[PDB]
Amino acid sequence: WKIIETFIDPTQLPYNEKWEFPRNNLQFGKTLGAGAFGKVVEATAFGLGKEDAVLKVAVKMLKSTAHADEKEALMSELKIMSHLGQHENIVNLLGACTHGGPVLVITEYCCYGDLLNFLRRKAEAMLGPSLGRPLELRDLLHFSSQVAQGMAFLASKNCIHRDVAARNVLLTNGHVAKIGDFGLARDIMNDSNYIVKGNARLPVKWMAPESIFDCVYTVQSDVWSYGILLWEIFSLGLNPYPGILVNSKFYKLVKDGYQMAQPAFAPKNIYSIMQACWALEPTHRPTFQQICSFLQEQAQE
Ligand SMILES: COc1cc(C2CN(C(=O)c3cc(COC[C@@H](O)CO)ccn3)C2)ccc1OCc1ccc(C2CC2)cc1
Ligand SMILES: [Mg+2]
Ligand SMILES: [Mg+2]
Repeated sequence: WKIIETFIDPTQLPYNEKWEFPRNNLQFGKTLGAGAFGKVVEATAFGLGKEDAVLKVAVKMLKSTAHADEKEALMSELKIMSHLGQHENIVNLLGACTHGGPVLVITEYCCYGDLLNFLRRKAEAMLGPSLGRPLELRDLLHFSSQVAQGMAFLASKNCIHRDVAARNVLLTNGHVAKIGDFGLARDIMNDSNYIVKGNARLPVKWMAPESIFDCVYTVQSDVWSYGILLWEIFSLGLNPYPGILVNSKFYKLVKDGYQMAQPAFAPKNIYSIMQACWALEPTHRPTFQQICSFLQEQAQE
């Protein structure tokens, strides 16, 4: 992710101690996710926030394999979450522990986990009787609308996400979707969705051609990625470009205008908005506000 002012150096942002929470008032539980150098662990926080709440939270932290560069990355994430401010459809910051030990970033806990796994498990549950309630089209529209609203919020704050994907969306109480980024708490090195391109491990099947070829990241490239996310939703969590190897031919195909076919559960106008997100000319793609407008109408019927 990057925020525009040229981009802002997140290392230079301020940490405001309004967020500080005593680490001794966390009681940790199970690990929710881990990468090479970082992890997210559930905890109970005692006396968190204005209301001195006692609640289940998620805590992002470094593993013993981390060094100073990963400390700095986690601090950058903390500062950017504080800078962007709060929204219903993002993963919100609740606190941090920066004094007296390793940096802990306390966020909302989202009881249904990531959207991709949720859709995959739900599909299996829905096939189970032949082989709570089932998903309906309206649910898929609500998830889509919710992520779009989170993205419109981020875009309104000059934030470019750069890893929009169902795997970075969580579902909380009421199955409300929230966009975030697992970041260091994701094991990208062993994840088939991140491909070696140069020095970096990149989610190439989600990426706009201008991001792949010219390393340009804009809000318009996030819209491309959102189109791919829509395809994930309306396929109930198929892998994009299924069965296709990422090589120079895939790279050329997408630059030449190849698009995935309509997923099984997309109405025609949802497939059309996917296609619109995949316009080769970035300025021809919809904005997140246009997507929100459209999806709010579709979801409220
Ligand atoms: C996904 O992103 C984040 C996640 C987090 C953590 C991970 N959490 C969870 O709540 C959670 C819950 C479950 C439960 O699963 C139970 C099921 O398996 C049972 O069926 C599984 C995995 N994770 C929040 C923090 C910051 C996160 O991102 C912070 C962030 C927010 C905005 C930005 C913008 C782009 C700059 C960057 C980073
Ligand atoms: Mg009180
Ligand atoms: Mg208090």
